Amino acid sequence: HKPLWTRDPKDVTKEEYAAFYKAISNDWEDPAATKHFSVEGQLEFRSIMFVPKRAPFPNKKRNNIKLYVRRVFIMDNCEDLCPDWLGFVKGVVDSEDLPENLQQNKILKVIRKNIVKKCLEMFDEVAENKEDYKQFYEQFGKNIKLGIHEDTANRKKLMELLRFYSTESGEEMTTLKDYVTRMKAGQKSIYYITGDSKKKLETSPFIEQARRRGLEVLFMTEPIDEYVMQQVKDFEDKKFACLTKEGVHFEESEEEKQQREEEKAACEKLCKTMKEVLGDKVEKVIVSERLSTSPCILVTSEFGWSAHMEQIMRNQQYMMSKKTMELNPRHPIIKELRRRVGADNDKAVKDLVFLLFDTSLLTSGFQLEDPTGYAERINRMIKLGLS
Amino acid sequence: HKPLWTRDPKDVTKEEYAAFYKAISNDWEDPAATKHFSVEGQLEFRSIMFVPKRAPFPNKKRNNIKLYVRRVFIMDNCEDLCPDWLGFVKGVVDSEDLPENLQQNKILKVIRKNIVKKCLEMFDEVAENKEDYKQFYEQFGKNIKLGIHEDTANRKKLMELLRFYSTESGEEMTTLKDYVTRMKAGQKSIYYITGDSKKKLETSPFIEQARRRGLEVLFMTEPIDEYVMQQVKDFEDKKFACLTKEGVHFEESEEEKQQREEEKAACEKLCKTMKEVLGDKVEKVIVSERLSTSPCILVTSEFGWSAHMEQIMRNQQYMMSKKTMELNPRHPIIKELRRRVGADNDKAVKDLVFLLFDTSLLTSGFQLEDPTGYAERINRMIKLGLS
Amino acid sequence: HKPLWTRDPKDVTKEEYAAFYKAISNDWEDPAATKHFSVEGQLEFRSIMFVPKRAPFPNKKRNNIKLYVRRVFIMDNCEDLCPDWLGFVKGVVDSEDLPENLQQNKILKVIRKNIVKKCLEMFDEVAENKEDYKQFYEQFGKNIKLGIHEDTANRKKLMELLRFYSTESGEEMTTLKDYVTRMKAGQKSIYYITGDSKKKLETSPFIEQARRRGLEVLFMTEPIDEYVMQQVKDFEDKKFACLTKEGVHFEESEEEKQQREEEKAACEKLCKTMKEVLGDKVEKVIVSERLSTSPCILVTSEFGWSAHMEQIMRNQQYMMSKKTMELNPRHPIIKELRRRVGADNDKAVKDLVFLLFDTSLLTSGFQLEDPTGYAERINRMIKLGLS
Amino acid sequence: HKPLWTRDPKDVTKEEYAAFYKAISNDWEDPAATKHFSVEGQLEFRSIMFVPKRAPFPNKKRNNIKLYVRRVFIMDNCEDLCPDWLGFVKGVVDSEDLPENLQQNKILKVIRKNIVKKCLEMFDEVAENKEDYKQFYEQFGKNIKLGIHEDTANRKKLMELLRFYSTESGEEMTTLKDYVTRMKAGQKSIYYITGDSKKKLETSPFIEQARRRGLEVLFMTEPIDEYVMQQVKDFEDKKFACLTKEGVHFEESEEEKQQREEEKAACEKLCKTMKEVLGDKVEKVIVSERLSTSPCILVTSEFGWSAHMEQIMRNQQYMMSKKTMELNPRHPIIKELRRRVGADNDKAVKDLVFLLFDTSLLTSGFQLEDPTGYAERINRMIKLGLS
Amino acid sequence: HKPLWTRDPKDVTKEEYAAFYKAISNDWEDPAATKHFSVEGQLEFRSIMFVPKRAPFPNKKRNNIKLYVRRVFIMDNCEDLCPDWLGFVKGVVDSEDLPENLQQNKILKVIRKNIVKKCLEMFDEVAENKEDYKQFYEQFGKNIKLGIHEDTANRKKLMELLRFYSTESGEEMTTLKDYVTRMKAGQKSIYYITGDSKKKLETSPFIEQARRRGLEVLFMTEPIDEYVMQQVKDFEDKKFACLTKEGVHFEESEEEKQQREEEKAACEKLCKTMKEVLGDKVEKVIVSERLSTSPCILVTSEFGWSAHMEQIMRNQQYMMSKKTMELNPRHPIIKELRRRVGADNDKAVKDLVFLLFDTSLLTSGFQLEDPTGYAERINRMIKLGLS
Repeated sequence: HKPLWTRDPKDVTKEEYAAFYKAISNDWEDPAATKHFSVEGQLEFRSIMFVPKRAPFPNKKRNNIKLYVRRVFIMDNCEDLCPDWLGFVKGVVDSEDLPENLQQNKILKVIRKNIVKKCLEMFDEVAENKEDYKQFYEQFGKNIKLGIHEDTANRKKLMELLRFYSTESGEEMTTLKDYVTRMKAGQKSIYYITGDSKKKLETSPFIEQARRRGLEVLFMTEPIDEYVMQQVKDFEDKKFACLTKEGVHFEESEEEKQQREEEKAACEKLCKTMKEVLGDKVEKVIVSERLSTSPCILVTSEFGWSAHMEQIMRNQQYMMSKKTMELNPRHPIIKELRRRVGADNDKAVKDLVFLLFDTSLLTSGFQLEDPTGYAERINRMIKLGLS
Repeated sequence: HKPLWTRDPKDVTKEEYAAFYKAISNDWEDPAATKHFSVEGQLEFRSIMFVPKRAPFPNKKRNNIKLYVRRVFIMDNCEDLCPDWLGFVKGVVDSEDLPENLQQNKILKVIRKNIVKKCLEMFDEVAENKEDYKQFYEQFGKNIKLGIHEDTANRKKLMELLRFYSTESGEEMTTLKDYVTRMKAGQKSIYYITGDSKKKLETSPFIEQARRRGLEVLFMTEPIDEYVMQQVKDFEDKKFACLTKEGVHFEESEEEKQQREEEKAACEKLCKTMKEVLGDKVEKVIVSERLSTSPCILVTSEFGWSAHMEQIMRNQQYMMSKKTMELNPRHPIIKELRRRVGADNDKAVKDLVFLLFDTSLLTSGFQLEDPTGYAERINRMIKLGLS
Repeated sequence: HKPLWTRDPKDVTKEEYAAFYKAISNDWEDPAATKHFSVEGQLEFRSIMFVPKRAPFPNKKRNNIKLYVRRVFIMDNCEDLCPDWLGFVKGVVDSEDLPENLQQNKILKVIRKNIVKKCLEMFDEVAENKEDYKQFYEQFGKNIKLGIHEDTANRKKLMELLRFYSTESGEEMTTLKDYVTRMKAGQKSIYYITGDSKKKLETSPFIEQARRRGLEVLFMTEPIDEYVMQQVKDFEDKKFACLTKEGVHFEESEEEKQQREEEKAACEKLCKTMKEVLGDKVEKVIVSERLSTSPCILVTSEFGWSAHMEQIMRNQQYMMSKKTMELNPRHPIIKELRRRVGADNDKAVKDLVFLLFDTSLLTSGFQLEDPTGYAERINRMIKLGLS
Repeated sequence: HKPLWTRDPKDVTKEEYAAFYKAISNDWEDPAATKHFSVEGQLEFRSIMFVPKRAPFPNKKRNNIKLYVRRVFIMDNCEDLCPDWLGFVKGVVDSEDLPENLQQNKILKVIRKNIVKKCLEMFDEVAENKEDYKQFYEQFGKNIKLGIHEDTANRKKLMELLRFYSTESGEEMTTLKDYVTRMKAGQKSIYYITGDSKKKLETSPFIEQARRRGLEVLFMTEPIDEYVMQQVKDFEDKKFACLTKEGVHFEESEEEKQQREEEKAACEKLCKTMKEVLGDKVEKVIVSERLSTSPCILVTSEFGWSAHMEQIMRNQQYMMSKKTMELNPRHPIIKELRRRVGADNDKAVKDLVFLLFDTSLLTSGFQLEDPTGYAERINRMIKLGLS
Repeated sequence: HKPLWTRDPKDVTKEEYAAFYKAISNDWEDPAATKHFSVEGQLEFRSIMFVPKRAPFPNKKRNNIKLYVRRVFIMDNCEDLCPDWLGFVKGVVDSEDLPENLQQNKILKVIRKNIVKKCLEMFDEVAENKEDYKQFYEQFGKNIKLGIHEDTANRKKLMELLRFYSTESGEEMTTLKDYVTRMKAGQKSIYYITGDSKKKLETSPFIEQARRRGLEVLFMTEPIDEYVMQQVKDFEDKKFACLTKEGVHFEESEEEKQQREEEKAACEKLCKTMKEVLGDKVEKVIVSERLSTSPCILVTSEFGWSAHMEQIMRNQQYMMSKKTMELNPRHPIIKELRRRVGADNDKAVKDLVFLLFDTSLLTSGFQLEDPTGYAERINRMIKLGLS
């Protein structure tokens, strides 16, 4: 009898792989996936890598990979074998030629490179089955995203393992490749928004005009998505564009251009009034091109933290964005304010402006610092309606 | 030269205590407080305990207390010396008679008892100076509260170390003893509410009628306060009463009783309508006795999780309370709804009810699951006012 | 394939339980007993607990119980799962809802409570078979007794697991329940004595009059029994009474009362002489009611350490009892001394008194500090007999 | 500034040594003794060794000696530096030429050899002051004795560090050298006995005839003395002779020889009777040459465990000795038995024999298995005397 | 089911031994050899020891042997069970009577003694098969040699496990016993040389005259052989003699004696000249008796480091030998120099002497410090030949 990793992978049964996985870990479930491989040439080694069904839980070095040299056990703690983001993989390495400090490092690097390559290969194998991938990605999506934040070397492969709900995907997640395949002729950006939940993101005001124009928007639901989007600027030559931020332009018709410029001018006074009324609470007030059904939204700066990122941070300094209010120039409420300002009906305008602002915090993904102050405006607004 | 703990405490200087504290810990600051004591009689030992200026940060046993027997070092890991909630204290114990398993346990218990006693004594010494206590309590308030949750033996002493802002304390915290001293003649309960911040709690709708009646309310701002209030039912013979919960009654005049009963009946139809309109979203709708200026609030059940507790949990099962809506029968909005229901003006009532409900979530300390749905009602309500 | 603990216990074979026990411990023997259970409701978890056939052997936390959350391994070191006295149990816990510090503690407590409950259930199952219990109790009797010394919550169940030889049990141990069933009509106390061995205890002078009266006496042979008897005052409403101590009275007839009082008075002079002769070596000399065949014994104080406890301590301060000498007023030797004192034949009385004292140390469970001094009296006593 | 060990020892003050001792250990007392030395030639190193005032308290290697190579810290765990019995010494080693496995071992051995040499030198320095040695030896006597049990290389030096009370030393301990100086002309053996305490040993029956003859006897009071006396047969060419064992002869006159032989024959019948009466309880009964004042003793075999050793073992197989009874042929009791046997007055002889036997257990350093059986004989013996 | 070690060894299958070996180690290969034994008498224990197929790889104690007492696991770290040189053996010990410090040490020693005995027995069993031994010895030859360097107690058995190529063994290794069997009538020494490789040693100049005389020479190829030969002076009463050192004499005929003495005198002038020419580079120049075909060699001192040992050390002080040049008095080159010196053709002699010296460094197992200086002499020597 001989170690399992030294056998021909076509001769090992699923049950043998499973029992060996259990022997080398604390898991009592069968592994979700297995990759048994060998590397020949400059370096020679053999290896079995496993993906568990479930994601695993200071002074402790990571011990997911047992190290053997020429079939002799060395240690279970060799961190250099495997990057932190792959820490969930359990396996063995048996190296024929590990041996003074730098020769060893070169060998460890080459081994790491190949382990990553083969793990990526394995995840791509899992992805052939939709249901299996769904379950892998629920457990290890965070890990792939971590890999993107640091393993610039495998960017494309890692990016292709990502999944996201979108405005076009329905009750299933889509891939970035398929998002790109569905892109319209002159579409330059891949649009996304971040937030707490799909339910909330799918009724988001930020995507109103994108929907009408046929621009698919990706929903990014995970705290980590925020950091990934800081490091990653594009994919298959298309830029990411966040629809909760300044700096996002839709592709416009020459006719559309003029329509927007004409609407901008008509709202200049209203914009300036709302700014003056709101003081330091916003950086500015401008005419939106993102809204259809909503009167206004609060948008974050191009380079700073988003609303969603901000509240992840408050819950858990010079990076948090000032807010920009954007107005729907076609919305009835906005139209009425423009006229009441055009004739400034001045008292009521203030109340209305703060009410729109405070409500925009709620819809734009911010918390209200002062809910009873806000309640007071709601109550006054209701009193009006009632009599 | 001899160990510092074996000297007469009246002969040791602050600088000697400080250098010894630094030698036995990783802190490079002077300790905030020092307690050097000895126990005689059944057991004999000597000890120096220190409180640090700042609160300290799986397989590791706690090592805040070095153990010596007859001046000989034994271990730094003897957990039995000191309960977990005192883990922040650094010190030494030198026992003359530690020695087979049970004789040792008895001795360890008696030593623990005395360490707790003397640490409590020390905190009470720190409390003589307001500014020093302010700083101790900011760091170790959590620890005292933890002690209350488990050290039933020292309840009173621990309870007397607590501090809270209240409706009467101003920009300073008060004690429970002083709260009790300020209590009105027939006052039975110690009133409190929990929440995110003092700023928010001081404008809370839950305390409107308590203020008018001269009932002081304590503001409890810390996640842990929630658990303390589960274990602790009273203090100096007065019950705690949470003003965000059902089951709280103010002491009433016979005249006040009748006034409330008469107001209850007049709102029965409105209450039943609002229930029918709201369906499963509330357990019931009733007439409040807590409100003065606000139209309504959402209150939690007597035995279940509070609003504040709930959102600590969502962020971090059969314990989360159903909500009860309470109405201010004297509030203009409520009066108008009563009449519009008394004559049911039926369409608009629904909108108004959900609007009041959703706003109550905001003021009663809950999150909105659906902010764009809520925005839609706000917008419709505004449209009414504008025309 | 799935973890064994997640299967229906009625479907797992003894061999499966055995192999799993071996996989999670260092034992290569089958477990003596197995308890596979689940808890539903507030908390949900599943668990397998094992009792080994043999009792197992500073910086090391106890690792008898592996912890899993939702089938994912967490740690093997979670001490909160299981009290120290159950440290011999090997098992796994798989919790569906372990998750910030206090919510976790509550869950850990509830889990501990249930583990203790189910282990106690298991020991009670083992007890259905006499031979199996005999073997369990030989290994883990010390553990049950430790549990009694600290787990006040499970007093009755733990007390019912105890076994002791008694004056009525023969070559088998009895239970406390059966002792109580055999108690005479007006019997108030459960009588016991402690000592080195059954052989020695069954010929003990302390039980002479108890035997004649039909009062069963329990023999307590283990060092730990001493501590258990300090904490535990009674069982099924009957007090424990130590027959090696002062403070023990048999239930007497009105006729028996008078007989004892009359015998007391007749021995007052002898008692006072023996005291005067013995000086500080005893607290007092009194007439016994415990003796039948022996002339005298040494008895320990009601609240202090017993003879047996004392010698456990010397071998391994203000707790060790002064001795009280009790005399058999009907014994020939005592009768002769009473007359020789009544007429004080004064020289020989001294020798006789110390001889009785030193011999009483031997029979009452004390060591002789001065065996050659004692030999000298024996030799002088022999010389008399020989001529 | 430079490491203290690299300074000239004549230039370092007691206070510098003390502070450095405290820095490298957990002791807060000044060291009792200091040895700062260097080795030159084949190997070069420097070292400071300390003896603490008090004796210090599985996976942990011993860390009493810090290791430096060329002033660079290596480890504190190098066990090879210092034998286990010197584990109480705290110090540093700074080696100029530690560097593949065997060259290092040679160097470690030579270093160990020199450390032992210099520690032995230091203990011999402490011994110049009687009071200081008294205190060292109370703490570390066990260590020197351990060294003798294994460090055959330093036998003489270690043997000269030993101290013992003796029949001639008074309230002070003596040395082996001085014992040898006091030996009589033709004295071949160094006599000793072992036991619980000096008080008991000084009234021991085993030494009665040794006292009269002017043979000094050493009192060995410590459990470890038993093992030392197993390994060590002699000192300065004189054998050790245990006076509690068979195989010990005093030097006799030709006249003394005949006297003993004549007494042997006269007691042959008594000896054989006592054997027959005692059965398996003794190996034999013989005439003693050790007794003067006592009638008899129990002696242990030449090669087996002594009485004292036996009871150390029972408290904590084929090594425990059968007992031999030796009789004082000149003792009145023995004389009377000889005559009563010479005429066998047969009933009473049995009682007397067992009484002498059981009493001999007490004086010869054994426990009584059956104290109430023994009490019964005492009582019967007393009854005789009383009438 | 019961632990494997408690079964009768004749009843356990190879597969059971293999699976148990894998369970207790990190090896996934079957063990190379197994020894399952028990010891009865004074001590009682049972044990299984394994030899792995391959040799295994600071704060870590050695854990090759699991310790059980009465079937209960104690620790895997008990170093006292097994000497460091046997550290490669994996096994279990189950002791019936391990239990205060010294009784335990005695038991541990006796256990160690028996483990070594049985491991030695096992290696001797492996040696029955040539191919199996070849493979064992390639892995663990270093270990046996380490054992010889320290386990003086098992010298003969360990020495018999050694294997070496020799001038007579061919492509196979021989044993020391067989070397001794092949020794000539009056042969006193066992001859050896050390060096880098068999290939190099078999063409060594040091063995030229030994071959002609029929004296077998052992080739010692391993760094450790150097240390073994320092500690071990002989085997089956024959001394080891190193042929690279001074102090080695062949057994000579009376006729051979005279022949050598006559050749010595004739070369005295040449020897003295070469010394004068070479200065401090050699200790002396003498006539060799070891050479046949070579003109000269460099030999090391009797007590110091050899050439091979020296270069092990340089690569990895007062121990490194000065060199002695020995000349072949019958070699043509030496003859010509003798005549050119006899007539001193003085210029060329110097060049020739250094050339012979530098070349001798190469053949005698030393490195050249100055290869371009040496190249210059080679070039000048070539220039002569070419013209």
